[PDB]
Amino acid sequence: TTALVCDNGSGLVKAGFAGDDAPRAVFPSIVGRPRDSYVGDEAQSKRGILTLKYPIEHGIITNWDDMEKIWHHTFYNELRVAPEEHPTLLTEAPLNPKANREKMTQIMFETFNVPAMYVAIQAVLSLYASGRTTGIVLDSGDGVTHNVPIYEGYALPHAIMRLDLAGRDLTDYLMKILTERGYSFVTTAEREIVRDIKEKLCYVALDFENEMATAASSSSLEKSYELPDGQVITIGNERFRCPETLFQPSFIGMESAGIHETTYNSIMKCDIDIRKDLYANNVMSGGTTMYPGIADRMQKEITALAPSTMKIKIIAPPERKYSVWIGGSILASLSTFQQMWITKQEYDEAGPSIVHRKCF
Ligand SMILES: Nc1ncnc2c1ncn2[C@@H]1O[C@H](COP(=O)(O)OP(=O)(O)OP(=O)(O)O)[C@@H](O)[C@H]1O
Ligand SMILES: [Ca+2]
Repeated sequence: TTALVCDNGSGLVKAGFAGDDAPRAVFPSIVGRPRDSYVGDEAQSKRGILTLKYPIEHGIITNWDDMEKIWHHTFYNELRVAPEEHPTLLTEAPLNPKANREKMTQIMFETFNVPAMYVAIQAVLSLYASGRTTGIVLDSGDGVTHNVPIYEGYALPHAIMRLDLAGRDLTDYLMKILTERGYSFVTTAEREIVRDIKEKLCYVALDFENEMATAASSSSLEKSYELPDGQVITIGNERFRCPETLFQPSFIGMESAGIHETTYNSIMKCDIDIRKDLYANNVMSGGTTMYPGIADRMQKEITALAPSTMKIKIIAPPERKYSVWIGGSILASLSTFQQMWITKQEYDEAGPSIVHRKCF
């Protein structure tokens, strides 16, 4: 019997089979009901006649009925499996409450009748995907950014940092600044294009000011882009200005500190002991960390932030968009992991609190 790895995100569901090198299903974490309900991409196209909702906010599940619907659709329509024949690894946000996590367990067992499940912290899986059990994870997704410092495979809860700004915000901002340029991107259809420009053409500048200086001088940083109506459009300084929001959340009117600073502050909240280890083990995770240049930029910013003698390293795996899912695939496939599943039997005996004595 194969295991299913199912990574729930604010914006995207990543789901598939343990042992695969990537998720078979990737789709909007969206439920739509009329103004008898619809999931993912169907929900989006039919948004004119539905109330679209997000069951996961900032990585935390907040609407249980819609989450149930998401999972149903995942098992039955996306992966086309019988959930009662498959151990299921689910993933969770950092600092997910005990009540939440227990509720996930109950639903799997009572609603979906799985024979076994597990719940693993997403940052741990990412860090595990990179062959590490110690380090600090920057997980930037669609709806939230976390810094998660992990030591010997255990996340340090007092040092976790949250920044309420990620992918969907960068998309909205890119819409906004392209519209300043002279285009118009206001409509949902137009949001999807901006999303595609963003993932294709954006990048983090090594020195921000210096980049504006180059961009206000020549075409050397401009790129063309062809639209779905056939129109070609020039995009210039908007390429590095959009992802710069990650370092300067004040660009979208946010008081919060940037990702370099939140990373730094996270490490600062840890033992001197292990602070040295975290610095040489910054691992970047999630769709929003995909920008070219992101590695070097973070590299630089931590260097100027941290003691001058300190050795610092940033790890950006090519596949880090699904590296949480991948970590799950490796984990759920291991010889030794097989003893860690919470079986339906163990659940009937213990109840949902059993879920907490995990290692991941
Ligand atoms: N090449 C890319 N460059 C920049 N952003 C990207 C790229 N590919 C995907 N993204 C963005 O990453 C986000 C989705 O990533 P991910 O699945 O890691 O987040 P999530 O798990 O859905 O949300 P969260 O982690 O906040 O709950 C989307 O906003 C998407 O636009
Ligand atoms: Ca995520």
